[PDB]
Amino acid sequence: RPTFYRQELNKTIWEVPERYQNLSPVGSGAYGSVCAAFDTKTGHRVAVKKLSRPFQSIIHAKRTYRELRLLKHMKHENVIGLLDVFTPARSLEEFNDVYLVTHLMGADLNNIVKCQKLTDDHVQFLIYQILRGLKYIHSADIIHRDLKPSNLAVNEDCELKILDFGLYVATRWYRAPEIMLNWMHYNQTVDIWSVGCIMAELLTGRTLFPGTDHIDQLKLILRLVGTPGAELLKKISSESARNYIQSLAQMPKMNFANVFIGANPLAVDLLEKMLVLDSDKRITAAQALAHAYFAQYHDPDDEPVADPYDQSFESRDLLIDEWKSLTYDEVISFVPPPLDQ
Ligand SMILES: Nc1c(C(=O)NCc2ccc(C(=O)N[C@@H](CCC3CCCCC3)C(=O)NC3CCCCC3)cc2)cnn1-c1ccccc1
Repeated sequence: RPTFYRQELNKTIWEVPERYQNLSPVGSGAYGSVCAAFDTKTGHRVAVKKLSRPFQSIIHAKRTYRELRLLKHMKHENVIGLLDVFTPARSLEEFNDVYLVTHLMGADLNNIVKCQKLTDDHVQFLIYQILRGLKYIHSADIIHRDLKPSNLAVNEDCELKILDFGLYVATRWYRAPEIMLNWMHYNQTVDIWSVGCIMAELLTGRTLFPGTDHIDQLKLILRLVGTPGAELLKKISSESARNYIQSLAQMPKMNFANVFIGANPLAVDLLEKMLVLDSDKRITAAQALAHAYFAQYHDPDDEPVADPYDQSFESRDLLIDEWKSLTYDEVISFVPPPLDQ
């Protein structure tokens, strides 16, 4: 067990191993209780997040467990990873605080597109990295579900990582129509819809579908992609949804080349494949990596899949102390990753 030191920062107690020095609040509470710190073991900067009320209820307890399991699984260049996890507690009995250490990421894509629309080369590279990380996540039957520019981090070198900071930039604007309506017939390609919305925004400088609510959101979508045809209508099991759709004045699919005017035609074509209303016809991440738009980056020998991930816990209903105990086990069993420089 290492030696811990205590301090207070912006209303909160912080008790961290001496390994981590020079703690400094980041994001002004936007990411929660997160400090930048210097990791004396590698001489790199890191971020340290102290979870807020991790075991307050059964649902927080399960959320905490879920986040820790997900972080311990992720081992890919384009997905956030876990450098360390610790608690000052010596026993399960004392266990009440969980700290997570990750790389300190440079800036998000909200705070880069809001600087300027990007070049087509920069778009190719950022979307390629998003898709490569999604191939990995999706291969373990993990769906992000909340992809948006503030959940993508990019250092000065344009290397990108997918994360999810949790609770400016609304989720609904990037959400797939099937899980903002019925939430029934959906798959991993909800994340691909989000990637199309992100990619559009990077190319144009403008949010593709800035809806005010779920109804307005949907209306903005249908204006580009057109109202569902008979074939998609056949697959809607929700009757109120089917009624709503069929109650609208029927709208034609736009020609995307007339919407994204002057864009690389290979970008336009890929957007056509991502922003399809029918989730069975939308391009997967693995398929999109092989699209000609990424010809400069695509390497089918360097686009790895994930180890399988046991999600069976998601179906369990357990007590707070059980979720707490499981989370303790995961802290104890953590194997730090290989150091890199
Ligand atoms: N602010 C920060 C941090 C920081 O906060 N690090 C800690 C951390 C911990 C967990 C996750 C995190 O992603 N959890 C996830 C893990 C699983 C997820 C990963 C991505 C693929 C899908 C699965 C998570 O479980 N979500 C939850 C959080 C609570 C409930 C909502 C979602 C993200 C960061 C680091 N750099 N910067 C920074 C970024 C830009 C500029 C300046 C500084």
